[PDB]
Amino acid sequence: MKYMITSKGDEKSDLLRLNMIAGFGEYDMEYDDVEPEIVISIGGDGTFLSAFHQYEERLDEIAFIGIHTGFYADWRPAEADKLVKLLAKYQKVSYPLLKTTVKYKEATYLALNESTVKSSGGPFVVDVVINDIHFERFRGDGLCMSTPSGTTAYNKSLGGALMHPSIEAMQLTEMASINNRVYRTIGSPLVFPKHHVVSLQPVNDKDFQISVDHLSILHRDVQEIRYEVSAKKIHFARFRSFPFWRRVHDSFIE
Amino acid sequence: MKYMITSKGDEKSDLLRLNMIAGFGEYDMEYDDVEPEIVISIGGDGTFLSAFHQYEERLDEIAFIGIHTGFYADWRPAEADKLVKLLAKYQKVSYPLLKTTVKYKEATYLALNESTVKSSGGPFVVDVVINDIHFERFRGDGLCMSTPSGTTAYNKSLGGALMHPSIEAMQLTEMASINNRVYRTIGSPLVFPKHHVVSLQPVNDKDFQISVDHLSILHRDVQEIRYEVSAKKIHFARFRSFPFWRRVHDSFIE
Amino acid sequence: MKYMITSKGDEKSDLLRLNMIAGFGEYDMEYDDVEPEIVISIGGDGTFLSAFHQYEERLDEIAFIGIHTGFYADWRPAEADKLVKLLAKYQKVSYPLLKTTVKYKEATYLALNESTVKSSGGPFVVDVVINDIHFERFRGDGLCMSTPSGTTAYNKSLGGALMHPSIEAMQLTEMASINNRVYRTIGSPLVFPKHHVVSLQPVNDKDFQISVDHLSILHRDVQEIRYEVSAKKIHFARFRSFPFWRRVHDSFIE
Amino acid sequence: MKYMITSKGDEKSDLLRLNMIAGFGEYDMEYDDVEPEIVISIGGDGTFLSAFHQYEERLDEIAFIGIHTGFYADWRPAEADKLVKLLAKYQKVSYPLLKTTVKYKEATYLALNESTVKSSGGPFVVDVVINDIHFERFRGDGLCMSTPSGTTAYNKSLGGALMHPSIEAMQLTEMASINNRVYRTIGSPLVFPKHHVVSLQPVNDKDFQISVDHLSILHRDVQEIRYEVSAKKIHFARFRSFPFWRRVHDSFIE
Ligand SMILES: Nc1ncnc2c1ncn2[C@@H]1O[C@H](COCC#Cc2nc3c(N)ncnc3n2[C@@H]2O[C@H](CNC(=O)c3ccccc3C(=O)O)[C@@H](O)[C@H]2O)[C@@H](O)[C@H]1O
Ligand SMILES: Nc1ncnc2c1ncn2[C@@H]1O[C@H](COCC#Cc2nc3c(N)ncnc3n2[C@@H]2O[C@H](CNC(=O)c3ccccc3C(=O)O)[C@@H](O)[C@H]2O)[C@@H](O)[C@H]1O
Ligand SMILES: Nc1ncnc2c1ncn2[C@@H]1O[C@H](COCC#Cc2nc3c(N)ncnc3n2[C@@H]2O[C@H](CNC(=O)c3ccccc3C(=O)O)[C@@H](O)[C@H]2O)[C@@H](O)[C@H]1O
Ligand SMILES: Nc1ncnc2c1ncn2[C@@H]1O[C@H](COCC#Cc2nc3c(N)ncnc3n2[C@@H]2O[C@H](CNC(=O)c3ccccc3C(=O)O)[C@@H](O)[C@H]2O)[C@@H](O)[C@H]1O
Repeated sequence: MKYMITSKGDEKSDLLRLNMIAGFGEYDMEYDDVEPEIVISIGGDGTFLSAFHQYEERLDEIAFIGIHTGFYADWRPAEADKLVKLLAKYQKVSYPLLKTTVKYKEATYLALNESTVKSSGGPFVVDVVINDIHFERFRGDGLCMSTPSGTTAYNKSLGGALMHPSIEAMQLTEMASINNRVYRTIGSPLVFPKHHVVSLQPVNDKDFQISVDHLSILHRDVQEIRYEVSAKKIHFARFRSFPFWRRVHDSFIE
Repeated sequence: MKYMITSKGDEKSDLLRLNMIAGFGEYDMEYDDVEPEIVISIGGDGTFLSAFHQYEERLDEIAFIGIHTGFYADWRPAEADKLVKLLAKYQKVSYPLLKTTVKYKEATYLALNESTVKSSGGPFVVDVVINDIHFERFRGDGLCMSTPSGTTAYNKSLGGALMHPSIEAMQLTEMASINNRVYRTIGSPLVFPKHHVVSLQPVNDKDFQISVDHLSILHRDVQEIRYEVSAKKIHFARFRSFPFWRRVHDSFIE
Repeated sequence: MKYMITSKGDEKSDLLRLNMIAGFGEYDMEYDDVEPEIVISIGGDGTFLSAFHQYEERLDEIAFIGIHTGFYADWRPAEADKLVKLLAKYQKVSYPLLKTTVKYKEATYLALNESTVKSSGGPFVVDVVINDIHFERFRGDGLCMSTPSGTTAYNKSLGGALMHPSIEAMQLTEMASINNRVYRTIGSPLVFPKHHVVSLQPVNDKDFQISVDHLSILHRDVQEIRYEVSAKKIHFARFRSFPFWRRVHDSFIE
Repeated sequence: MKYMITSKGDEKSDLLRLNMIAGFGEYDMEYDDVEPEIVISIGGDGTFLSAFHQYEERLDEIAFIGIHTGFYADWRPAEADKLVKLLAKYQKVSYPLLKTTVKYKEATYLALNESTVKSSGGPFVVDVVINDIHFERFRGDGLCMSTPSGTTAYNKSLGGALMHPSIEAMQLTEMASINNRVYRTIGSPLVFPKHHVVSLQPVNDKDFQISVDHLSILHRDVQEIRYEVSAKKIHFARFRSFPFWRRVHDSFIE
């Protein structure tokens, strides 16, 4: 098949990439970083994140594989040759994604971990509207909308719940909300199903720091930020069983 | 249709029940508390909880309606006559339920809010096993497994996330877990999809205080406590739009 | 000096106790468990807790030393002989204590870690009164009032802050408080200085499960539970520097 | 006495200021905003914060009074005339302050609420050193060191404990710390007594966003940030009893 390999950039990842390419040359495998059918990421979760966004316009035609030299990298470097033979002769598991829409022309972004909004300096104030219904006025440091696979990332440090990636949903968590006689927020994290639209609408300041996974851009003259579960999904190539809860156990428990 | 009405027991609920029965007598409505097709609960969430368990063996043939004199009671007392006329001439919305299985003969319970486990005196210690995989050893005050509609109840006070009832899932939260050099738990709440089985297995003490909604019984010589999303669902009769997030807003925000 | 040694009860602690007694026989040391001036605890924090309560009526005349075979046990077993020689030929550091007063005859208890109140079955409801001022009505699972040295124990798992033992204060934390349209608590932990009196007063149910360190007794017909920083302090014998924050680091960080 | 009045700037505060000045003209009161002995702040907590920093070099010779048109403003506007007569013919209560020292020439700042450190873009990473002892390596969004009176502000939203202002201490809370297999922080808030020095030392990035109450400046080429309880205190003029816990009750409970 058409494949490609991205590298973290250090010595260990660059050379593991060159050796896997050599082993692929002994099979009917064709290296192509323009229309690959397999995208292999060698490095960390940040490296895998970059590979996903590099090919986010052909997600429905690509299967991702991660090698940590990680959550999205569930393959050890010493198992590379077995991964070569396994890939040459698999099942695809799909994780949900988050669609972020920023209105001012409209701009849309796709997220594998989460998308967060913070102030451009000063207090962060937005009205939270759930399906055209005003739910709360948030005043604090920011908000974070996470995918299921992203719940073990930023969402976890903010007190969010960890949810299995088979659940097509998104989770919204708060960043240091003020709560007194005049300001009131739900405080608890919120989990939204598909087709539920969460709209963040500015009150006074219209400039916000908007992040999508590892990217963070200052957005000027913002009118609306819409969050919803994307119809697009990321596809993983799975050769062996590695349950999500076991991956959670190995990363945080023991 | 065959209907029945349960009452909180105070003067306001008992008399609202008698007046609704009188109005039902002016239509083709038959009072029957043995095989009712409509169960009307008048009181609070605890009153509705008792009505659900009173007819938990005929859930697939009953539509519940709540009147608060509440979360499950989404009808004001002054709207009773309109509810009578509306019911006489609706759509059914279904919420997921939690199945609790206690092994020692096996005992099974059905939950609308949550099921919790605490110690029978002393430290509460159980091994948490997710799909036959040992995830953690919990040592603390207890654990709480909540339905989606139950996430705004006990689950919320324990730091759990609020999730929409259209998501067929269950959420597990901790009660004062100890975490030091020797004891380690995930800390974050966990959200499980259907067909995922969470098994709590004792370590030394085998007596536990097990709750199912408002009931709490001491269980002796416990070998296993299994949690899973039930295949059974509770059915509500809906006459007007009242979104779950608006019900959340009115109960906690304003 | 007059000394005594208490043991955890296992083989390792019983024999380390007998060997230290033998080494003490080579100095001007007199074993006496009635009027000891040095109390050596060999085991864990629970063992040290029992030694403190065993001699809580002569605290101002006793210096405690802990050996973990721990927080209050800051001596390794292999350093026992050096501890014998050091003790034979020190500085005393003092930690604050918590006074608990239960009115119904009045009963008073002294705490090194904390004192907690829970319900005797059903919801736990008390009015919280701070210096004769009604601060809140607590409805939930319980409350915990911790000493400074106790903040790394139960208080920590409840979300309480860790505070240095040189601060003469007490910290109150919540256990799963309900907060909605009708019930409201502060949520945050509260730190009280000396001479501040925190009074918990029942509303309807008068039976409570009251704990003091490792002891837990059901108290019937309770009228008031008063918390205040005790004028009595526990005295430690210190031979080397071991800062509290380093003890915190070694127990939770690395 | 020599007095001065600062105003929020809106119509209600500007005119209440002019009327109080007129009433002061009927007594032996001299307006002086260079060497005032009484500083009256009319507005909100942010207005009072500006008055404190306006005269932070003569704190030991000034008594502050707050009027909310608040926590530091504990006087209603309708009680202004009584405040004029009361002031003409009081007791001083003192609150502790936080000293922040930034090394690169050395720069020192005084805080009434708190001082926070965040990254200049990217991850915030500092080593936390308590009394020349490495306690942890913090990686996350930031850290917050609060005074006692500041614990009800930013510290509260970050999960910090509320402590009485008579306790000469400072409290450190985390902002979204990452905790996994490689990163580990204490998580709990830390309360430090006087003479304890908390040093934050950079790891790689040396630019930080440092805040002191309402001011926030980007600091370049930072080598150390030292936190300690200041020897300086702010002095309030008190005419009637208004306990701190009652002020907490009125602001968050009812
Ligand atoms: N305050 C916060 N606390 C926790 N996480 C935060 C966060 N602020 C952003 N993030 C996160 O940063 C990610 C970008 O990096 C790649 C990744 C990944 C990543 N995905 C996951 C995942 N699905 N599940 C579990 N771990 C993950 N990781 C692990 O995240 C760590 C990487 N991050 C940081 O160390 C980091 C921490 C704090 C601040 C900045 C960074 C930073 O580097 O930017 C690595 O160990 C990865 O293996 C963003 O997507 C935010 O989720
Ligand atoms: N520590 C805890 N903190 C918060 N909740 C706790 C909890 N311990 C159990 N629960 C809960 O008690 C429920 C039994 O009661 C009927 C109900 C209901 C109920 N359902 C819901 C719901 N789906 N969503 C939102 N609110 C709900 N409510 C509201 O819950 C309040 C009732 N409870 C208590 O006041 C209460 C609080 C503390 C302790 C005991 C009780 C008690 O009464 O037993 C009422 O306002 C209801 O309207 C159990 O199912 C546990 O969920
Ligand atoms: N839900 C809770 N979560 C955390 N702690 C809780 C707690 N419920 C009570 N406690 C606590 O139990 C203590 C009685 O035990 C001796 C001690 C001690 C003890 N002091 C301290 C301390 N100053 N600083 C740091 N660690 C300490 N320890 C360490 O506490 C662990 C002992 N406890 C348990 O394992 C335990 C955990 C959960 C439930 C029950 C027990 C139990 O055994 O009763 C051991 O590792 C000790 O070294 C009570 O004083 C409550 O503070
Ligand atoms: N994420 C956070 N969550 C909570 N607080 C935060 C915070 N980030 C900074 N702060 C805080 O902002 C303060 C500057 O403002 C004057 C004051 C004061 C102030 N002192 C206190 C106090 N001792 N006790 C109780 N309330 C206080 N207040 C009340 O704080 C509210 C003012 N603040 C904001 O609304 C605000 C909220 C979020 C974000 C920005 C702002 C902002 O305006 O900058 C007003 O109601 C005041 O009455 C800084 O000192 C940070 O403590």
